[PDB]
Amino acid sequence: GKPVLHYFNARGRMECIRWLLAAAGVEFEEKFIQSPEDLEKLKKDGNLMFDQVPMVEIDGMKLVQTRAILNYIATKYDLYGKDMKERALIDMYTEGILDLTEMIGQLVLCPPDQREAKTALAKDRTKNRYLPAFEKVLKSHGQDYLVGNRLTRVDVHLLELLLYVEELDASLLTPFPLLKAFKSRISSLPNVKKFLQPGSQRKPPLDAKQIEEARKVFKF
Amino acid sequence: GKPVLHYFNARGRMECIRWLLAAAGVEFEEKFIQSPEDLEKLKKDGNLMFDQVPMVEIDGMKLVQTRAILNYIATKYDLYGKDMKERALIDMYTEGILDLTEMIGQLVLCPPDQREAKTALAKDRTKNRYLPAFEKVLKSHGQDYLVGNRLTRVDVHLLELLLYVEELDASLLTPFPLLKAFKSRISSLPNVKKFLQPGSQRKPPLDAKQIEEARKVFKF
Ligand SMILES: N[C@@H](CCC(=O)N[C@@H](CS[C@H]1c2c(cc3ccc4cccc5ccc2c3c45)C(=O)C(=O)[C@@H]1O)C(=O)NCC(=O)O)C(=O)O
Ligand SMILES: N[C@@H](CCC(=O)N[C@@H](CS[C@H]1c2c(cc3ccc4cccc5ccc2c3c45)C(=O)C(=O)[C@@H]1O)C(=O)NCC(=O)O)C(=O)O
Repeated sequence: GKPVLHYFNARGRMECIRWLLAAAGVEFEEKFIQSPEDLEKLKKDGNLMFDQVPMVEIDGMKLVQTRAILNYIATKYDLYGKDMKERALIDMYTEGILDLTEMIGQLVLCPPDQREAKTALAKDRTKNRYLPAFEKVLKSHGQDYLVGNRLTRVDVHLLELLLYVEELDASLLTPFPLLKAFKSRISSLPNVKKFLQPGSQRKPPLDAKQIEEARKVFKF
Repeated sequence: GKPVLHYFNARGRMECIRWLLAAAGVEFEEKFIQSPEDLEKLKKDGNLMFDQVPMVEIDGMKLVQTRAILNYIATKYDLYGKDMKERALIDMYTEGILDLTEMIGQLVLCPPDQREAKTALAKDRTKNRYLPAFEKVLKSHGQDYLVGNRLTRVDVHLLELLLYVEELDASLLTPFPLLKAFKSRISSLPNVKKFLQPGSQRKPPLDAKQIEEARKVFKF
């Protein structure tokens, strides 16, 4: 009974879910939306509560909304900490990471005349707001993981973000030693290493031609 | 030990938290950000993990990120369902609600040559996507509450959204009978009725002048 992930063949909002399942060591299948018809069929068949994907078929549910899916999976595979206090830290950290991830992913979609400004802003937020915040969390307790001295969903989310930060501008990570060491450690975990290796279901960034052609194949 | 809510004197992202606390019957205090200096002092004194509000002081923590705060309060006051399956539904419904709430609140902040288009879109999403989805949930089980036949955080989030929908265009709710009956019932709950009464900490929509004022008073 493998979860089925319904999304376009791209990172988008589904990648964080792919990462979480991979880290949990859970095998999943994907049903790619390749044409407006595919998407229309999902809607008509009553499979999308709000007519949007990501949508994940898991445990008899056709679950939509990225956060709801992530929350369910983290709880199911014990990657959501042990109590509500720990969950408050995990949630607070996760939301910050999701905010930056969105800001960065949004760049390739910015009108040409606005993209240089949006990019400088994203880089500024990365080095002056977000990375310092997490470097600080690690420094605060000197432990290997962000929360509870054990692996949780947020360690996975942070690793993922660091990869995107490295893609944006690798020099952004230079001033953060604790984060650099964290990146190396999480990357070495068996399930993670497996997802980072070539041939996995991990998705690449989309280039200009691809983004442009997909915006036209659908309605973006 | 009343929780302390730090935000501007307006709805913003803090209103959903005010509503959740009020529905739980939990008294809270508010410390309004009235000047850039107020905000700067919060940041400098180490109160905001990502230099942003909402921020809520509760149980020895200074919690930021709207969803992290809501999740903690829901769990603390037993408004988060009874298990992970129920939480998946609560989470999926809540995310759809936050999505529409954002879309609607964002309108007063859209340029004079967009509000027009943005507003038609929002109204369309409301009547053709979101209201139908929830009308359908209620129809599916004929129960008084959205999930588990008992009050949860999402019944509160839905009531709040319905109020905003009614402010946008009262005719939007007309084609949805189950939602109209739901709105009346929830509004009759003692804690809810109390917050709906004049003089409560419930905040009003901000007008054009007020928006422009703050827009210049701060970096908005
Ligand atoms: N709050 C929800 C949000 C879910 C959501 O937004 N889903 C969208 C995905 S399209 C998503 C989107 C946009 C532009 C593009 C542009 C190029 C592109 C190339 C390859 C893959 C995608 C994938 C998504 C996507 C886009 C691409 C832009 O329009 C937006 O940013 C959209 O959010 C969708 O299903 N749209 C169908 C429709 O409404 O009928 C969640 O967290 O799950
Ligand atoms: N993901 C986080 C997001 C939290 C967040 O965004 N906080 C902002 C609130 S300002 C918020 C915002 C904007 C415009 C306006 C414009 C008019 C206005 C009038 C009266 C009250 C507010 C309150 C908020 C606000 C704005 C107003 C627009 O810029 C944006 O929409 C902003 O998100 C903040 O603290 N900014 C300080 C700064 O970065 O240093 C969460 O969910 O908690």
